[PDB]
Amino acid sequence: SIESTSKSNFQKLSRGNIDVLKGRGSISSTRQRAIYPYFEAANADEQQPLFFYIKKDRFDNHGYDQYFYDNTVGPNGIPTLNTYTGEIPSDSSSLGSTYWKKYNLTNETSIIRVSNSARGANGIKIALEEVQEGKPVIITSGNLSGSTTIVARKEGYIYKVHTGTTKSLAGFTSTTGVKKAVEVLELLTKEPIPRVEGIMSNDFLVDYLSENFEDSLITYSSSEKKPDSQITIIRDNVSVFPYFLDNIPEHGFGTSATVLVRVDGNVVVRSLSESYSLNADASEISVLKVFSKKF
Repeated sequence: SIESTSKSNFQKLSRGNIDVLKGRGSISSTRQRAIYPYFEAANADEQQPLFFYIKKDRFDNHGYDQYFYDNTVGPNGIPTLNTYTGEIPSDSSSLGSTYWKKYNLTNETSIIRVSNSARGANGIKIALEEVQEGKPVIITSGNLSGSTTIVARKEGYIYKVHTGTTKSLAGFTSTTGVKKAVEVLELLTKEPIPRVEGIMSNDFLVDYLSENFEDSLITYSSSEKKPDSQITIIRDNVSVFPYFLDNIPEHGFGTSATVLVRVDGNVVVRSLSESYSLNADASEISVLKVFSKKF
């Protein structure tokens, strides 16, 4: 039953088994319920004038943050960063969600959804030690349709940044989007005055992450039509996963979910990125590529 399966899903998750997320699509909901772990968040959005935001505050129940919100979508907009519990991982606000609209992970699972901002990046910083045994945490990126997510670890903290644009600014994500992501990472790493003035590209992102974090994973769209998006350099401490690859899937989406779970006293961190194809009516999904990584 939905109930027994959901309980089983939770038990696996609570033991650090990320297979519970494989091939089941995206976890994405606009719901907002307070969760137990403290985490900091930041935003760097490319509008005129430029905008920056650092939040060292908790997200309460029923109450979006207007600076992590987009009024351009739907009859009343949607949050770009929100927290909620696992009784309902995904809702009708998500198209790449199938399995998660039917089954759940119980209300004992805490979820942090980090989407990109209108023209920039949103990011969070969470200490591994904040995680409690029996209370798994999942940082989800929602449905990726061209945006880039970054998961990185540095001195006991996990950083997750999602950058992109909700408008059709061709080439934005692989250039300005990288600038916004680096600025957010700088803001989250104790640099109140970030100074990124060089040439931006996904390669710059790789180099930056290699130099400033212990290990990282970039989930992005690689296209020959937008060559700034193509990574050409290699760094031992930076993994990359092109969920979109030159008009492939022609119709689909990517996912990026990172789980932090304390198993027998030890906090385990695992990240999973997948690429899916969608049918004409977007009613069914098919997994095409997967990247699994332990941090």
